Amino acid sequence: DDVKKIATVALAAAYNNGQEINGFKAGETIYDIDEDGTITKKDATAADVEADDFKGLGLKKVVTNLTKTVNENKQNVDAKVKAAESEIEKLTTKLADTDAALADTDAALDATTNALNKLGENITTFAEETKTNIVKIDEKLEAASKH
Amino acid sequence: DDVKKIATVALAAAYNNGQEINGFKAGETIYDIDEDGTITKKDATAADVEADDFKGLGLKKVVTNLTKTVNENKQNVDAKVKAAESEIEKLTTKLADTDAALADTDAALDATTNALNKLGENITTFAEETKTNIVKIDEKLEAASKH
Amino acid sequence: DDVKKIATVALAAAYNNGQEINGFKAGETIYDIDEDGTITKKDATAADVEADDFKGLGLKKVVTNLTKTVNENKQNVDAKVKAAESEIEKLTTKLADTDAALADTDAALDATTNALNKLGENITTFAEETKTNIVKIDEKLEAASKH
Ligand SMILES: [Cl-]
Repeated sequence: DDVKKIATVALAAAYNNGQEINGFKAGETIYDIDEDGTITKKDATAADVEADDFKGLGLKKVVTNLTKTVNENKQNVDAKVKAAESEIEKLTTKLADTDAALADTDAALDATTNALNKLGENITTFAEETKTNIVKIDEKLEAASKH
Repeated sequence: DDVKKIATVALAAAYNNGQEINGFKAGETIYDIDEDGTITKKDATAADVEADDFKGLGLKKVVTNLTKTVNENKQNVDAKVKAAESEIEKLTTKLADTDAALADTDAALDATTNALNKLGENITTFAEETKTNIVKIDEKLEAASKH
Repeated sequence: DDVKKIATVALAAAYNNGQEINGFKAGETIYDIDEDGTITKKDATAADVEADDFKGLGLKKVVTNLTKTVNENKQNVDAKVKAAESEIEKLTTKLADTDAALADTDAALDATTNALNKLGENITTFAEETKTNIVKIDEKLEAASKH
């Protein structure tokens, strides 16, 4: 009957859809429905298994695994980014400590420069006063000589 | 008939596959096809729902949600990495500003050191010439005493 | 017969499930099973295709593509994080080089300051001994005048 054929094709089609959802292994029964509604009972080979989009795992297993991958890949990258930010936080503190130390060096350099200028000025006055005193003495001697 | 059985199994198999694709809820009709081709009409419990890979959501819903997760997880991490790179860019500018300021401190220190050394050489000369003059005066006095 | 109906619904149901797994295009035969078990043979429009969860791609194609997306998104972010860490490593070395240079500036400044201080103490001794010698000469002259 025609109803025998429709029922046979439907069962084999339902079977094959089930294997796409729940997977298949090497040796497991697989049906090939020919364009003329012909059912061919075949036992899947290592070829059919290895050369399948999901390699006989089925949509459920693949989606369960992909969900695991997505979740692990987020945990993995979040830890890497938290590690990078930790490194950035330490560099920031060390750069602020360097700038604070540089500001103090600059303060100490200004004090040494000003003490230098003040010393230079004080030596000049003493040199001028000393010159004036030695010149005066020389004059008192040059005058006391000629008599 | 045997065709009655094949058609019944095919419908129930097609039905279940549909529920794996489109999902099921607590109370919704579920068929269990026994290894002897026996169909058992039941009503999915809260147990069947809670203890299912996708918890009665179906492959379509789960894949639509997983696509949302993948896309949001990329937007979330791209913003975190753009934030980290923004910090790195600010640290680079500040570190280049510190190095430029350190180079100027070094230049300022060199000039203070040169000014100090020049002053040191100038005072030594002055000190020497002063010693010479005072020594000469003392001699003119030590000689003028001897009479 | 009732078995004719069950077989025709099963085939159409198995057919649609297959299209949900393997996809459908505009023009491709689609069956709509009415709640009264009525099969309606139609042709999928551009509307049915554009307004479908996966736009007629099917669960297999969508899951294969999503797997590609997940994998590329990890390669893309791992390279961005390796790039950020590369910058962090170069900032660390440059900050350690700045701190080493700042420590040497401090050492050089400490030495200029101590040389300034020693010089300052040496001129004070010289100035004091010079004042004394001049005061003595002035006394020998102030006394030798009084006769
Ligand atoms: Cl099916």
